[PDB]
Amino acid sequence: CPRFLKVKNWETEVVLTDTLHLKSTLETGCTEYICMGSIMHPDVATKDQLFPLAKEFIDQYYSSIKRFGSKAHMERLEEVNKEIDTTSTYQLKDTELIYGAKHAWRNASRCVGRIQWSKLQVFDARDCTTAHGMFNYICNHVKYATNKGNLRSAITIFPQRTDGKHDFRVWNSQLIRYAGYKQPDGSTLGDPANVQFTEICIQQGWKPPRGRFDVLPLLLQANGNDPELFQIPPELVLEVPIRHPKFEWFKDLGLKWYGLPAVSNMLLEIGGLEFSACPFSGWYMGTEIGVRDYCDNSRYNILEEVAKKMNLDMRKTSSLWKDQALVEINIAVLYSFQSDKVTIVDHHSATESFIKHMENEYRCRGGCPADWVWIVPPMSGSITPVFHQEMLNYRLTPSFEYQPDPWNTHVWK
Amino acid sequence: RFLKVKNWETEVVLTDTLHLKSTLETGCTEYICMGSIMHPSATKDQLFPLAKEFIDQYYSSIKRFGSKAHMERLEEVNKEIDTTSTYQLKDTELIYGAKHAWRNASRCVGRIQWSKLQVFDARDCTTAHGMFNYICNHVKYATNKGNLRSAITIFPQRTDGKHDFRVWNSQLIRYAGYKQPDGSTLGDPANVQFTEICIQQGWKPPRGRFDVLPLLLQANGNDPELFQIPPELVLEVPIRHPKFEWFKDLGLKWYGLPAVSNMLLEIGGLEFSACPFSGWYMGTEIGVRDYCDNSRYNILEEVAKKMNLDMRKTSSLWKDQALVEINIAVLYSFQSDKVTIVDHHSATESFIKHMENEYRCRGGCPADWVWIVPPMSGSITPVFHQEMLNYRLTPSFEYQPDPWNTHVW
Ligand code: HEM
Ligand code: HEM
Ligand SMILES: CNCc1cc(C#N)cc(OCc2ccc3c(C)cc(N)nc3c2)c1
Ligand SMILES: CNCc1cc(C#N)cc(OCc2ccc3c(C)cc(N)nc3c2)c1
Ligand SMILES: CNCc1cc(C#N)cc(OCc2ccc3c(C)cc(N)nc3c2)c1
Ligand SMILES: C[C@H](O)[C@H](O)[C@H]1CNc2nc(N)[nH]c(=O)c2N1
Ligand SMILES: C[C@H](O)[C@H](O)[C@H]1CNc2nc(N)[nH]c(=O)c2N1
Ligand SMILES: [Zn+2]
Repeated sequence: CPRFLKVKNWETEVVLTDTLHLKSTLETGCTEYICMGSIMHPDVATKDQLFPLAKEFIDQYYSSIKRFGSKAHMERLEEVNKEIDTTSTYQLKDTELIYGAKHAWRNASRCVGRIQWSKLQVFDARDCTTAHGMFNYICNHVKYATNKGNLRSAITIFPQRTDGKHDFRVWNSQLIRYAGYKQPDGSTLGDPANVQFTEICIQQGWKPPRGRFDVLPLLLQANGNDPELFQIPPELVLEVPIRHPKFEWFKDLGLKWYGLPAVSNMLLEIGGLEFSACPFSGWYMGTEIGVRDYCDNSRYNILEEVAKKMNLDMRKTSSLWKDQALVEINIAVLYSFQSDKVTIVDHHSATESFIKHMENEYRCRGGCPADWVWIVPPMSGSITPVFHQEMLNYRLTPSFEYQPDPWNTHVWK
Repeated sequence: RFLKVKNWETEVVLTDTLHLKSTLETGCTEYICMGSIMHPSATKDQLFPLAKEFIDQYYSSIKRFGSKAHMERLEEVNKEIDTTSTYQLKDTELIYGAKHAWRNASRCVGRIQWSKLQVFDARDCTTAHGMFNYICNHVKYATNKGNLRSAITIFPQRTDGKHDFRVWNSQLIRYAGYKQPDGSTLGDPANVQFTEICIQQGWKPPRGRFDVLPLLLQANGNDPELFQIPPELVLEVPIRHPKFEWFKDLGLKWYGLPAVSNMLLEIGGLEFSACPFSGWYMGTEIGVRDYCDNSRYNILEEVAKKMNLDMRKTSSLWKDQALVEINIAVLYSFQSDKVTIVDHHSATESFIKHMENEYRCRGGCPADWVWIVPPMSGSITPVFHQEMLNYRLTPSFEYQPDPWNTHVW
């Protein structure tokens, strides 16, 4: 593995040199003979597995605070060791928890928003014991992060995994999302992405309003127990109705979206410890709602209706009526959020910020893992600076990881 | 092992076995993915095994693997390598090899067409004049009055490296670009360096916005010579818009025939350093990349002004709006002039169909997502949600260094 790897930006001719990749921990899935960079994803750690994972992390932490090789570093290593020796696990100090969380985000190769990585409110919920307790923590998270539209990024971290049979999980994939319902005629009402989860909620007791934008209940599992239902107080759920600055008819589609993107099904991995419930949130890039959430065929799929109202020729694809429609929808989204003073970033701004962030990281850190397939926005790719930017992808730790859906593993009590 | 790729829109799962035949490197490792790097990473001793592998698959493709003819061919090639340090492809092999180079081009969304490829054998060429004759014939055949037909012209293979045939142009047809004293760029900024080389070599530039470059042709390692393609062979399309009558006043145009002339074709260990190949355009190639790149024509501003868009904030999406109109214009103009062109929706759709065909009849299809996904409206095309496996099969087209960094005059 070569000490230096060069990436080039093909628009600016800027060449950057990556050394950070030498700290790569896990595999990517790619080999010498195959690249899997477009694959979406390519009981517990034993004592002997745990030791070097923890030491690697503790060393990295003390190196970060410029106390590497210090008495404090050496003592902490010893304390972590004895703890793993007598309990087969260990507890992170608060400082270490906060550092690990920030760094999992800093290391998230698919995240274009990482320039903000060091500004992350970390909520320590490691004392939580019940789903009601989880509910309380999540509400406080939602309220803090929402901040009346002036969104602040944040993460709440619940107790780490122990034996694997006492996991804490948020069964929701996001804290806030809209229900989808399959109708007997095969049609779908609400968000088609959410049909299975909605179905689980209904089975667990949830009475669905059966509308187009029903906010789902939280489905919360504590200490390996059966998950429990809770309704988020509506006044904590900031929403933005979607209208257009030129098209007066746009509001008549009755679209709206929630302001707070809060992903809740991922696993936070720090120094070998596994945090199976660690909901984190930031603010939206417009395209996430306007291209994917609205215009994906497997989603709300409104390109057609907008095109109709725009009186476009929808007979030939080469009229580009879809492309035209896609733009206007994204314009509506950005305008609607800005009008209501709810934080949102357009894809041009986000991508330019990312390029600057990447350059800075190459300078202060020796690199910045980035997944081009995910970094480039789902519309207008080549007119954003990341399109022409060569990137290196690799997995650093701490990191956020996928985990199986809990209904597939849970032992019902 | 066997690998699965999933389409997340249709849930279709395909199984790849073809990658097990891959012999070349991708540039990645278990620890580092280089999928977005543009270019990552003979002798008798190495030559025969490469030749064998190819001859083997050729005879395999015609259901005659291990035939007397197969064995005879292997023996013939061996002796030919012994007594001359190289070997020559049969016409059949040449045609098979070229089609398969296209077939294996992971970055090409147009590969549904791979077996319709007119192969011009130019291996008897000895001079720049010969090359020019061949290239004019290629262009006239491929253009076909607007009904474009894919073609490749293959010049003699490399011998010792000192006698290479090279087409110095990156494409057969391109517009020049000129560095203006006031710092800017007239014409096409992609071609500033090449243009200067042509000027330095005797070319008299008209200094317009759309000057067709001369061919700069190198034969048998000698210095390159200049030729002007007869204009009646160069099909062009004036760009206008079906709604915006002002669009034609921008005075934009483009050439009908995309013909890449700077890559290397490799077959059975042999290297063809001059092998211009051509197809027809996907609209975005012109309308997004050629016109709207910052390091290219960069006319987004101009079009956005004429649309009376607010260009003060990026969040107005004025660039995106202008981008779609430019691409509508490109498609409309070509279609109106009955010049073959494909939109990115139609193209990506066809590619999905092609992948299904390849998985069925070949056990897979190497594909580079980073390149297959179009440079606009990504996720509203079916390829965006389609998992792809990228791997390198041979025969293949490869990058090679620009000749003005290797040549001694
Ligand atoms: C502050 C504003 C933020 C913006 C604008 C932003 C933007 C994005 C976008 C556009 C994506 C791709 C989303 C998709 O296509 O599904 C993404 C992915 C991701 N983000 Fe960020 N994000 C932000 C905050 C955060 C925070 C606070 C964290 C963690 C602490 C985070 C971690 C991640 C991770 C782990 C992924 C990849 C998930 C996967 O592999 O599926 N982001 N982000
Ligand atoms: C017939 C219609 C064709 C269409 C619509 C088409 C389309 C495309 C497009 C859009 C690209 C991406 C290029 C870029 O954005 O820079 C590409 C790449 C490529 N095409 Fe095709 N193509 C066609 C025919 C052909 C033919 C006839 C050949 C060769 C015999 C070919 C070989 C290649 C190769 C080797 C690349 C990638 C070059 C690289 O690795 O940089 N294509 N094609
Ligand atoms: C003795 N210190 C001065 C020194 C001299 C020379 C010389 N001449 C080369 C040096 O490289 C150090 C180094 C360290 C790590 C490396 C890794 C992980 C990978 C890799 N491919 N190369 C590496 C090279 C250092
Ligand atoms: C379902 N699509 C694949 C997918 C799967 C999983 C999993 N498991 C998680 C995914 O998270 C993307 C993400 C995560 C956090 C984000 C934050 C904080 C802000 C923001 N604007 N966008 C974000 C996007 C996406
Ligand atoms: C400059 N950008 C990277 C780049 C480098 C090189 C090299 N060396 C060649 C490139 O050609 C891509 C290509 C090749 C053939 C094509 C054909 C036949 C048809 C078509 N519609 N599009 C095509 C696009 C692009
Ligand atoms: C950095 C990146 O790999 C580079 O800009 C690539 C990305 N995808 C592309 N895709 C196509 N079709 N053509 C290109 O030139 C590029 N450029
Ligand atoms: C098949 C492909 O990897 C998949 O659809 C990816 C492509 N790139 C993406 N990029 C982002 N930001 N989000 C996504 O969901 C996807 N989906
Ligand atoms: Zn890879």
